[PDB]
Amino acid sequence: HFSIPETESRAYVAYNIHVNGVLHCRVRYSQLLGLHEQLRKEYGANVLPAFPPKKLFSLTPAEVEQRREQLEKYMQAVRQDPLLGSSETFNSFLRRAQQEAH
Ligand code: NA
Repeated sequence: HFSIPETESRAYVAYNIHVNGVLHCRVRYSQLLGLHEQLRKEYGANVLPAFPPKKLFSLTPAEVEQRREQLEKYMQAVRQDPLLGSSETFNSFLRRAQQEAH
């Protein structure tokens, strides 16, 4: 359902969310972090899946790539959650970001 195949550049890294194998929306780590925090507020740190850590230096390809897997797993985990998957803040976030992909 949710997947993260490719990435991008320029200065920052972006993540191409594919819904059912087609492009869906493009987002950066800070945006997902923002999202995760809107969720932790309102639902509590319990219940929420684990979110990939901040970094203090720019990202090695291996890192970018690893952070890709972990954001991938995270989005799926939230979408699968009865409580989270149907949340307003999650779904509105999806809508806005999709509408954002030019
Ligand atoms: Na960022």
